[PDB]
Amino acid sequence: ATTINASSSAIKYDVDVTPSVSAVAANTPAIAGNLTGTISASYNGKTYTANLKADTENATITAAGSTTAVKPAELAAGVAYTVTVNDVSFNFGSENAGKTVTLGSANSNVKFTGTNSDNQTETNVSTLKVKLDQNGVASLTNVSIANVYAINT
Repeated sequence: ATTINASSSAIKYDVDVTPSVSAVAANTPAIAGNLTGTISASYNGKTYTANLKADTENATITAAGSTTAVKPAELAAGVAYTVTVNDVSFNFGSENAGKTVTLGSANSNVKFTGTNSDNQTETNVSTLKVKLDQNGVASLTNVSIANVYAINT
């Protein structure tokens, strides 16, 4: 360690997490809104697709003011939504067992909730230092992405 750092986070992270979400607004003569997407991570020049606990009700959309889940069916154009994906994990493989890594995103709107390498819960943080398990898996309580807009088509 030879590098001056007055911030809590290491240089500013070695795993770039990239959620790609597509929100489609409902129509007012009715077209049901939809929301779909995946989560990708870069690590040691490789891309990895995130694994989820469930294929159903594995994420929650919220408008501001309210913790109340918004039906994908009744998304509105022009409203800032936050998407909170639960029980996210990455399988970085057995060759990466036991490595300590920092998760971050080049997207400011992305936050993480999970257990860090010092075994503390952190909520809605821009970076999380985790220890990969004996199989090279990183587990997260959730990943949030803010300022998702449903597009009118």
